[PDB]
Amino acid sequence: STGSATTTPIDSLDDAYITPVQIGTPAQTLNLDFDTGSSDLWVFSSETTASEVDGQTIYTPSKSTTAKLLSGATWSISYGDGSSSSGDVYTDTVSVGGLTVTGQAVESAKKVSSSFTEDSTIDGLLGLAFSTLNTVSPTQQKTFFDNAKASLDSPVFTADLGYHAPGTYNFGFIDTTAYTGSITYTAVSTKQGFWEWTSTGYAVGSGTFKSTSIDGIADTGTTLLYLPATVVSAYWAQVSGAKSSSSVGGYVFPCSATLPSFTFGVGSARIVIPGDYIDFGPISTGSSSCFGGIQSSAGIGINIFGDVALKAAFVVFNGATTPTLGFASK
Repeated sequence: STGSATTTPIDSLDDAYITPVQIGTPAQTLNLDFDTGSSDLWVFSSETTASEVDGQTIYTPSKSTTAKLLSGATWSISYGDGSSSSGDVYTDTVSVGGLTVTGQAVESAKKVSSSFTEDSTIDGLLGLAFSTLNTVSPTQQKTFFDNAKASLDSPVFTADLGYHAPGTYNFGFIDTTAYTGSITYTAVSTKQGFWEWTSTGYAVGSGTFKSTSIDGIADTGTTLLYLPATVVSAYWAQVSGAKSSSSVGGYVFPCSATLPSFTFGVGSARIVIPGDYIDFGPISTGSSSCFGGIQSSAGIGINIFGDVALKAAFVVFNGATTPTLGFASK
């Protein structure tokens, strides 16, 4: 089997992407944030504290003839941005772009933090990291990909995120028309439960490539590119007027600037992030100070290849017995 679904930016900055997901019988379609940095599929629901729902589409398990309470199971998660959610668990039928999993754990939110409430466009998350990170207790549950894997034509999914435009998540096949040149594959460590890999270096604009190992995670659920302070300083030093602002919470730059590209290494290959991808617009409405899309990972404890990086590539998440990651230009 295979699946193919379009993923759409939630706003004009590409702050996140949503992908329609069919849950239950008859189908209830929710727009979920596919997140290769976590491993819970959770949804706004009829069980969510009413004051914490503001415009989201909810899953109502009592209206699904295939929903079954997973007795005793609870979940609770906190994300790297400080947001959180928790609740109980159902199993139900879940389909993504034509690919169907029966018995998928669907984590129903009873509580969500303000960040989720305030984002009307995201109805929940669909985790695509390794199932070892799944928070369901006392019986850990598998991700959608893990459940689908054996049935897939090939045990892979691909992320093809658009810049200011829709893109695609494919399951079970590699669309050879979706990228240019060849795909370069690189080793993955699953020890922390992430799609963790080592970039071979970077360049700033037309500058020379610096060969240096950068350990990081491929994370579709993180907006920006978080890299070591040395790397990030080298980038923003090429932008007149750019500075790190403690009050704003990162590097800002004059909105009048033209940003240089940023290149990262995948083995001997190179992925180029155009400068425009690194512009996240005014820090506040009407400001001439703009927020940068490359930020320091210092104090996160891990480097994160988020959407800013991944949207410059066609990315293969290879879930074979020994997982790997592939990157192609597009």
